[PDB]
Amino acid sequence: MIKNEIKILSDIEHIKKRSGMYIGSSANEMHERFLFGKWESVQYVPGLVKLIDEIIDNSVDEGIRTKFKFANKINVTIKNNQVTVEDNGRGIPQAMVKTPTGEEIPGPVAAWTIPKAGGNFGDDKERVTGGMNGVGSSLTNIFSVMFVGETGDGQNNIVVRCSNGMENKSWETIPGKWKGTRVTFIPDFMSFETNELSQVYLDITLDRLQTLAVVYPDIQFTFNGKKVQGNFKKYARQYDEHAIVQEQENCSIAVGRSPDGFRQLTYVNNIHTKNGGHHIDCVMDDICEDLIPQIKRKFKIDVTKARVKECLTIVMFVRDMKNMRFDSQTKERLTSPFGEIRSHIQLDAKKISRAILNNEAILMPIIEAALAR
Amino acid sequence: MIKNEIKILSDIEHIKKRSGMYIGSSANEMHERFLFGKWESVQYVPGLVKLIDEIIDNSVDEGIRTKFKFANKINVTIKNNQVTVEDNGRGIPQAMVKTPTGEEIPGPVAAWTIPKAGGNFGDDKERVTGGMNGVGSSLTNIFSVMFVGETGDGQNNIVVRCSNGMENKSWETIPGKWKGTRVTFIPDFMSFETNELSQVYLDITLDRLQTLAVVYPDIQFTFNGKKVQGNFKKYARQYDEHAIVQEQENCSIAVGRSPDGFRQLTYVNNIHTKNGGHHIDCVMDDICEDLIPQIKRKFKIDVTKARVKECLTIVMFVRDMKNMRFDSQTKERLTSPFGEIRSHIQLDAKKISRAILNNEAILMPIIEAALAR
Ligand SMILES: Nc1ncnc2c1ncn2[C@@H]1O[C@H](COP(=O)(O)OP(=O)(O)NP(=O)(O)O)[C@@H](O)[C@H]1O
Ligand SMILES: Nc1ncnc2c1ncn2[C@@H]1O[C@H](COP(=O)(O)OP(=O)(O)NP(=O)(O)O)[C@@H](O)[C@H]1O
Ligand SMILES: [Mg+2]
Repeated sequence: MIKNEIKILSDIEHIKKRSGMYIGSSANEMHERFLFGKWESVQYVPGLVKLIDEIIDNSVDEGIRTKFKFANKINVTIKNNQVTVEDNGRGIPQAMVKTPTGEEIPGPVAAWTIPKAGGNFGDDKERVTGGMNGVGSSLTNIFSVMFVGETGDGQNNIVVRCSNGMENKSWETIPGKWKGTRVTFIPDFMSFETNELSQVYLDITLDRLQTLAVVYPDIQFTFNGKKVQGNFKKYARQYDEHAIVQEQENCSIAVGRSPDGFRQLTYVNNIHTKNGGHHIDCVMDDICEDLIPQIKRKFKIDVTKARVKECLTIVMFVRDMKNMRFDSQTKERLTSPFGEIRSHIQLDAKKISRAILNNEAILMPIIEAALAR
Repeated sequence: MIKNEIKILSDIEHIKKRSGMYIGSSANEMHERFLFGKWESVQYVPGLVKLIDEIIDNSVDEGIRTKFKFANKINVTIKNNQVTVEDNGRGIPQAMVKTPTGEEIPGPVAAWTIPKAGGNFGDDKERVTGGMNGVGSSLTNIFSVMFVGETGDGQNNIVVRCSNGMENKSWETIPGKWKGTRVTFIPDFMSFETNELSQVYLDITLDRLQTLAVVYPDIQFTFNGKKVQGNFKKYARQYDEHAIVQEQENCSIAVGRSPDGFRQLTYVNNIHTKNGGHHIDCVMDDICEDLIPQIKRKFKIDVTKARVKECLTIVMFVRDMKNMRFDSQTKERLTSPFGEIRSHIQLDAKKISRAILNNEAILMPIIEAALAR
């Protein structure tokens, strides 16, 4: 008989025992991510990419919450299964904060050593950064053999050092004049199903850095000491040379061709909702409510919404969004209410619909495939 | 400027603030789901469905942990925005449990009021239960205006009463002789994007109860006092009359026809991974690696794996699967390693490939579509 004994778990212990809920999958798997604009087959562990992207997203959040004035040179380096992110933001405040137990724990150490502790817990309606869960940076270390974070406020330098899988930790304060953040850690391969950060992880990281540079032209991302140039037109042409691009103040969409199924790549603020959500669905619905009547008047053939939808590879970017509620800790599916997404996103469906109706490189393959079948 | 102040939250407060990662979505969205064998478009909040499925999963988990000797009558009732799940299982042990803070609290109250507490935290390679996180019933009690958990081990009735949305809790013990469990909660709609437990949610719960009675024939689930009859043959024929059925000791498969894209409904133990996972991908690979040479030799045509796959509707049921993990708390993607699932599942793909080849009612549409293009 199975021993049903009700146990009690601590936060660190629960996270280590139940990492699947907090970093997504933890075993190497196959996917079809858009690597550098190519729908190629990729094999990787979502946990490691998620942990790296946690710190990268923290740097991007520091950039965006300061209106890109501070934290605009995010030097991300990944060499020999070691991650090392640098940014020139305001950094962790040195102001004292109080734990529920009453113990006095400073800012950086509380942020980088305990979960459910972050600066994104304020008013949600005005939250613009990509962080909401207050867990995670916590996570690398929490999933790391060594994790040293060096913050500087221009007057003090705070070094938070953790080792033995976050079990050992210590924070120290030194006089200094640095202003920024330098988070460098080494992953723990005992948890994940891997032993080394191969070239594929660096390629995925470079792809997200390129996408973030395209999304945010102000921030100058750097990878392994090499600058990253952010231009949307080249990024969209990397998908298909005949892509149709429409930019707005908060929406930035591009339409390509999907010959072997359905494809997409969407970003909300600085979060890669790679499992879609409601924004892509709402945008595509609005586009189709204009295509279907127009294609009816033009080619006089009845086509369903899904038939047209399955032949487009939409790459779409959203900026300055608020209330980005997700459904997974990995934040892979934007589940914000459709009304809020429609209110914030001001994309003109008629413009893109007319643009792709006027082009023979996209509509004609759809028409030919429908007529042949 | 964005006011950046580090805040620290406990388990309950963080769950209330960040419910997205713990009950999936919280805004009523539209999917295309299998309701009563029909690929019907449905509109609902996944949060409430996950909330009910948590208690139902705990009941089924107790049942299987007793090897169906106990908790074999899971009477589930949903009336007037209220859920009442009763079973005749062993019940929660009265044994005292010591929290990390040192406080002494009973087992039922520890399970039903504070999260990260469960009896499923055994050796992760020996979990035969559909629960792994120790947060489920505590989660459903957090989002409940009222919640009464009445348990009995045959010697004493333990009643845990929670009210005003997790803020009020009170446990009591009375001499008694009842042996079983009864979880009755009324969900709180102030957080969810809904107002009442309308008929769609009852339909979804009844469909899941039918599915559970099909995969688990010993448990006599009764919905609103109405017995649910479980027969896999009729359940499969509900989808498609010409469906091909193959039953094994731990795996049950039913293959049909899909005219409007790809559809699937798969179950591992008692969890509806409605976004697929790694087991169904293994099934597809094993089926295609034998079907493709056969169709190539028969009809002298070349068809890709995706083209054949997308024209099928497969219903798959898996039981007694050990060491299963999920990328989300909602458990909608089984992220166990491919090798472990392949070792556990003893599917014979050659048999189903031969059966589908010998049928001219499902393969012929695929071949006709291939010849059309
Ligand atoms: N480069 C940086 N500059 C300034 N502050 C930083 C930087 N990196 C991290 N932080 C702070 O460190 C904390 C990190 O918490 P973290 O574990 O990443 O959860 P989070 O910030 O809420 N994001 P997420 O978990 O993705 O929702 C945040 O409160 C940030 O304020
Ligand atoms: N109705 C019940 N019958 C039998 N055992 C129960 C019941 N409710 C709770 N338990 C036990 O008490 C714990 C608390 O329930 P719950 O909060 O759902 O934890 P859990 O089962 O680990 N949840 P999850 O991992 O999300 O499926 C469970 O792990 C069981 O050990
Ligand atoms: Mg983030």
